[PDB]
Amino acid sequence: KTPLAILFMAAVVGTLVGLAAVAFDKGVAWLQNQRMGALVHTADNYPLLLTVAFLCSAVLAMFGYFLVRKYAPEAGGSGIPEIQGALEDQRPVRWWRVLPVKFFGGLGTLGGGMVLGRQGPTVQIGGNIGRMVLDIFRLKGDEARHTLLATGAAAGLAAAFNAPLAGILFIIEQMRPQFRYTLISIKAVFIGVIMSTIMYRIFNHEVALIDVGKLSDAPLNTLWLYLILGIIFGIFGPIFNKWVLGMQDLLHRVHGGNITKWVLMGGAIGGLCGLLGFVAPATSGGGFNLIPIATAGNFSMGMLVFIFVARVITTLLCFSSGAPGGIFAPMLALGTVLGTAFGMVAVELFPQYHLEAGTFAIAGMGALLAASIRAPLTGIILVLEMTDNYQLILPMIITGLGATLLAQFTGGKPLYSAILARTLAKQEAEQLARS
Amino acid sequence: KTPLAILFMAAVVGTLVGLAAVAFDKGVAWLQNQRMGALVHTADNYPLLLTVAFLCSAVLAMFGYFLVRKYAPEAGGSGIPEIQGALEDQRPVRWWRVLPVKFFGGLGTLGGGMVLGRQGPTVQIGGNIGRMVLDIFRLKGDEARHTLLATGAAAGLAAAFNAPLAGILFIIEQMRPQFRYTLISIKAVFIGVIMSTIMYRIFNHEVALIDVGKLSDAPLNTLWLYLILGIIFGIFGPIFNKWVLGMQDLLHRVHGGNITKWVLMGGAIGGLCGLLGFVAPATSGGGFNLIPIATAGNFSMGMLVFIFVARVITTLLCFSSGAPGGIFAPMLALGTVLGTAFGMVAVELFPQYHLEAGTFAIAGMGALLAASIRAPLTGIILVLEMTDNYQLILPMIITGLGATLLAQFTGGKPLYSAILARTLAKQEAEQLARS
Ligand SMILES: [Cl-]
Ligand SMILES: [Cl-]
Ligand SMILES: [Cl-]
Ligand SMILES: [Cl-]
Ligand SMILES: [Cl-]
Ligand SMILES: [Cl-]
Repeated sequence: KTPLAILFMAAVVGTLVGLAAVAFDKGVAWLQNQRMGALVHTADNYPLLLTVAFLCSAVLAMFGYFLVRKYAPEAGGSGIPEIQGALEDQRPVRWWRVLPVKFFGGLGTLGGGMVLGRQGPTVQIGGNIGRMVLDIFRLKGDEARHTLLATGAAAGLAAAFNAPLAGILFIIEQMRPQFRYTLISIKAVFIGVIMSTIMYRIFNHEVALIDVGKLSDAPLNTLWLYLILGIIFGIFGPIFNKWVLGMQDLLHRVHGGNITKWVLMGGAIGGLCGLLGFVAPATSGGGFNLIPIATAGNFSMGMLVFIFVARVITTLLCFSSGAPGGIFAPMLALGTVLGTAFGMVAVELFPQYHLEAGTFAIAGMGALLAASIRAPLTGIILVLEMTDNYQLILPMIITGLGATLLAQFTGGKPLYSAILARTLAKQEAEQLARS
Repeated sequence: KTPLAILFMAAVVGTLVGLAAVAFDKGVAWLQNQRMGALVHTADNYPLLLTVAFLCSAVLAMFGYFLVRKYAPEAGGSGIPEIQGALEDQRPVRWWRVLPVKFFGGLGTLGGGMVLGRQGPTVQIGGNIGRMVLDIFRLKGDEARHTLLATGAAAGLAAAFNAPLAGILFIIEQMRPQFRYTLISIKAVFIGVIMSTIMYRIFNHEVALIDVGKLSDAPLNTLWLYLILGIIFGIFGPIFNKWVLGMQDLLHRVHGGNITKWVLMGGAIGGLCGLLGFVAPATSGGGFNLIPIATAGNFSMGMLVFIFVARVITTLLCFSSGAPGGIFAPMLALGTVLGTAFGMVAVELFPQYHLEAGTFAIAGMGALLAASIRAPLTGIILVLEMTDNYQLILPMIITGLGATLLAQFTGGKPLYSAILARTLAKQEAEQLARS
């Protein structure tokens, strides 16, 4: 009866999520190209070019910050904490607000060149799309409601980075405590992921989404260095997480919850990233365009330290303000830069081992996700499906374990669970409306 | 306190399992080469060559069947149903019997050229190794006992086919209902898999374990054919499973549980496979040497039908008798042959689509595991780590879903769960010893 209705709806959800993820992607790419086109007007007067670049990114940012604070407060930030909450029945899915705001707000913020990524946006959009078709078709039952939320979210992740294996792992690993695993619920996840992936492939050439060439394999006597890399990320992960929650509390003292001040602060952050797009490209943007540049070895050791410091600052400023945008693609840039640096050192320390810094760059992306988000297998596979370097499978599991151990040992928690816990706590507290 | 003891013991288990898996592998390869060497004596008198080939495989088979029926009845068959049972507290782990019998019995049966594979042997050996070091070190606690069983089993699977990603998926997907997922229990699985994989790599060149070259990718307008392939395997999977349980009941009427008759029947089965090694190579052996031959397109359509029929017969005869040996590698051969046949038809039916039979061969391996064993993600990844054809990720998820749907719809169950259910049922029944 209703089990076959669920499996057919999953296919509908997967197709619609897929087209939304491609629209979001193509929309953000067009806006960035439109900005570079409107600045050809001031081709050889650099002062005025930087000034209108600033105001152009400030307006789009202010547009996004406005939509979130006015129509959908829960569309601020990543999206994953909110979906995670909804899979527990702890949070609503207001798709009539979150789909228009997250889409058109995320176009303004990522489109302006802010230090934000697509994962959280499209995963939340996918989940709301999943709830939308449930509410449109009037499917009744607690299983259907929960199941289509899950297939919508997985489909969002798979369509965003062309990563179907990762979209399934996002539900069976990262959302293990929330997800009610049944025979029908897991087939629906597969169907939604299959359909959303086909929609990506119709519009994009199937390739390495992060073209980093084909690196060398990792020899046996080399493998221990990936455990040391993992340990380093293990201690750094929980510190970074303390900084993104701290920076939410600190940036709140600026505006005090007031819409006008909040939007103006977003315009400054948005404007600044739009400026830094031009004067120092590697310090700004989501992170994708600089990962292959860094992994190839084009930066000096001193330059990698500068990008790392600058990026941690612009990453925290963008994400913690509560702009609609994810921290996934920023974190990949941070792990690439720190991993390449680690790689450079090891190359000079051990001339015997026949090493290459780029293998440690790719391990670094997996390591930072493992240490902060604490869903290792999902991050490791995500990075492999985007780089297509499947011979680094063992190195990355070793780095992921390193990161996972020391992150638990040094008192870290999963970033997304921590943010949801603060949202739930703050909501309980504001039942002082109840005296 | 005890959490750090568990993570250090996992490393010990992973190393020991790794060396046992390599020893088993190298032992089985040496015996097969020793048999081909002792038959050079009768190089140009073919009648006597086949006769001693028969008696040579019959003795080794009789040796294996003897060890199982005399010292460790639960070492007969795969191993996975028994481990699965132990993870539920429903079955004992008699490592003082199962390690010597499974190892030296599995050397005689797989070494004689019987239609049996290494997965079940090494997974059960790994689990017993995990319980052995728990009992040696006298670790107390229900968590430790359960956890090291799990890391031992995963490590066995990862070391047997050089498949670390698959060894983790074997516990988080295939053993989901049994496995008590905690922060410490999952890190221990990782550690055991890391260490066992290193032990494989020390003794074997890291390559494609099934060298099948680099096939073409799957174009978009082609993807629907993999769903039809999946559907076909979906209906065939539960039928095959009915035949392996049926063939256990039928082959039991031969000996009636009597040790003498049982061993003699094993010698006939063992002898026959040793003969068929020489007169018709593709009808016998575990399956690994004929998968690349079939995938390359060297067999005519008529020959693929003959191998399929012959193999289903020799696969059921070998496995269902209760010889120590797995059905995993046999099933891969069956899915390769049926998939190549399907591939050939589609190539001629659609000259427009620019297809290759070999893509459907690899999809077929995933499809038969999905339809019988019913752990799709684990099988699909296993096949990718052995063939190294990571561009067929989406085709295989589509075939796995096809297979998983129709196998549930047509009333199939997971092979391993079905065998364990019959073992538990038969044990309850023989408490008629209680009047
Ligand atoms: Cl957030
Ligand atoms: Cl993101
Ligand atoms: Cl995110
Ligand atoms: Cl069995
Ligand atoms: Cl096997
Ligand atoms: Cl098996």
